[PDB]
Amino acid sequence: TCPFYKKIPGTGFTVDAFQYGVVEGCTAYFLTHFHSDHYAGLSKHFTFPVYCSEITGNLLKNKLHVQEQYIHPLPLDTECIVNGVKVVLLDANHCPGAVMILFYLPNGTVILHTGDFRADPSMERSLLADQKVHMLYLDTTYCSPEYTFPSQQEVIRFAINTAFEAVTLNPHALVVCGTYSIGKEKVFLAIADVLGSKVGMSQEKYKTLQCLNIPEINSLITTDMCSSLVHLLPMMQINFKGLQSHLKKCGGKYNQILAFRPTGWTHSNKFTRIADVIPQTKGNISIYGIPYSEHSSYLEMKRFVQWLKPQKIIPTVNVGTWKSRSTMEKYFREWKLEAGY
Ligand code: NI
Repeated sequence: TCPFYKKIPGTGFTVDAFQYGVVEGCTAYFLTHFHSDHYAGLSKHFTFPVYCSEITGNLLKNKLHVQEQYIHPLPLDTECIVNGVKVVLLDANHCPGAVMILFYLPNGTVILHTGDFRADPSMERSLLADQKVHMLYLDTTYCSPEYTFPSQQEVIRFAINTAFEAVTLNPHALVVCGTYSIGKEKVFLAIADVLGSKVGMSQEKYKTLQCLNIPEINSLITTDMCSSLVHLLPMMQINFKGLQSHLKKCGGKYNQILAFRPTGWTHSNKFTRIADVIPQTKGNISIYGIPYSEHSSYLEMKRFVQWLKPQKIIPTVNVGTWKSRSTMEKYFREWKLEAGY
C-alpha cells in the first residue's frame, strides 16, 4: 500500500504514487517529474486525474500515451486551485519539467514537497520566502557529509574546453555523450555549441527532446548521425567495446572518439578537483567520468533546510531501512540545534 510519505494530510492528494493501483481516498495524483521510479505504473491504461508541469504533460501524452483527458498541466510560479485547495508549482532545478509543490491546507498548515531537487540559493527568493512552511517532504538522496560535488557550471566549462581542444587537435574526432533518461541536457548542448554542431541521436531520443520546450531546439538536434560531430548514445554503450563498435558504424567519417559519462557521485569526489580530472584511454578512444549532479549536495541541502526552518521533515529517499532513517534524523537534529529552530 501507498506509504504515508506520498500522501498529503487533509486532502485526497498523493505525489509520485502510481505503482500501488487505485489509492483509496485519492482524488488527484501529482507527478513531480518524468523519471521512471516516480512515474512507475502510469500507462495509457490510467483513468484518474494527473497534475504536473506543461513539460511533464507533453511527455505523458507522447511517450507514455496517457490519454489527454486525464492530463492537467499547471503553469509555474502561479497560485492555482486543485479540488478546492490552493497550490503552487516551483522550479526544482532537477531535470526539464521537474517541480516542487507548495500546498496551502484549509486548516492553515503549509507543506513543501521538493520532489527530486538540487537546492540553490535562488530558491530563497521565490514564493517560499513569503510565509512559514510547517512540513517539508525532502529529497534526501545525498544526505551525508561525504557527498560533495562541483557546481554544474564548473563541470560544463571543463567539458567545453576539453572537447574544443580535442577536436581542434584532430578535426576527424567524434564526441559522444552517454544518457538514460531526461536530465543533464546542458552537457551535450554546450559541447555542440562550442564545436558549431548539432547533436545527433536515435529517433526515440529526438522525440523525447522535442517535448521539452527548449528554445531553438530544431536548430540544435537531428536524427541524421552523418551530419553531426556530437552523438548521444545509451549510457550502457559508454565503454571501449561499445565505442569501437559505434566507430565502425559511422563509415570511416571519424578515426577517434572522446566520450563523456555524466554520473552522480562516485568515491573519487573525496580528493580530486574537476581541474585534475584525467580520462581512461585505450588506443584511439578516451572516456571521461564527470560528476554532473541534478541532486542537492550535503552542503546545498543543509543550507536550504536551515534557511527554511521547517517544524517537521519527512524524508522521501533512502527510507527503506531503519539504519538510513536513523542516520538522517541525526543530521536533521544537528541542523536544528545549530540554527536555533
Ligand atoms: Ni529524478
